[PDB]
Amino acid sequence: ILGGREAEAHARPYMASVQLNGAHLCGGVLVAEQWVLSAAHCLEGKVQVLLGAHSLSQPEPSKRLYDVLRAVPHPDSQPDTIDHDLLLLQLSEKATLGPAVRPLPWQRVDRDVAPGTLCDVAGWGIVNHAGRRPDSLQHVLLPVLDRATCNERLMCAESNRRDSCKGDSGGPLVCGGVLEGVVTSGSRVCGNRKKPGIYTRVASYAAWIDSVLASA
Ligand SMILES: NC(=O)n1cc(NC(=O)N2C[C@@H](N)C[C@H]2C(=O)Nc2cccc(OC(F)(F)F)c2)c2ccccc21
Repeated sequence: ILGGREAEAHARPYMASVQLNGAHLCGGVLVAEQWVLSAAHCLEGKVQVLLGAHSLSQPEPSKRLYDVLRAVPHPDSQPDTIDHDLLLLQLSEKATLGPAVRPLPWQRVDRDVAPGTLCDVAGWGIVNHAGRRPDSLQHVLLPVLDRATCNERLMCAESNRRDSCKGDSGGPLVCGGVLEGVVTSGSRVCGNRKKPGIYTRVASYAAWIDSVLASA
């Protein structure tokens, strides 16, 4: 997260760090007791998911690390596109739930967010162009763009200096308390106004998300 601030500790209890070789790789959103929604290029080795965290390195009682029983890339995802860029990760067991660890509801109605609406994106992504990695969860509020400016399964938000960036991929874009977007995982210039943030619209994939939650 560029131009954001440190989030309040555990105030976003759905936030997951998707980790490889014990290091934060991507963001995730807890969408059910046993499932974390991230993006597809995060999977691309041994995948783990950290729930209940604010600090990636410090002790916190609500911190739990989980292995992954199954990883489910969207089937139309390809390694060179940002199309269909979602990944469902099934935790080794049900998340121990509580005030720090709790699923966020997700948009099932396929209707765009109103342009100009400020939405919240959070991550342990880089916080400047030198690649500084934050120990603690960051976030920022961002204005959703009209589709004509962004130029149907994608949405854009303002990238004027405030932005999602590397290591925020797979994280949440949340509007009026509901998950609307997942940070795409493709390389892009960050914090340039003429090059908006891109996010996958979960409402577009409502049938696939239910199907995967339903084969459990
Ligand atoms: N949505 C975005 O703007 N973006 C989404 C991107 N994709 C990723 O971040 N990916 C895809 C895959 N390799 C996985 C991920 C990744 O690179 N994670 C990563 C790599 C090194 C360190 C790291 O931790 C920290 F962020 F630096 F804290 C995270 C990305 C990369 C560069 C610039 C922008 C980017």
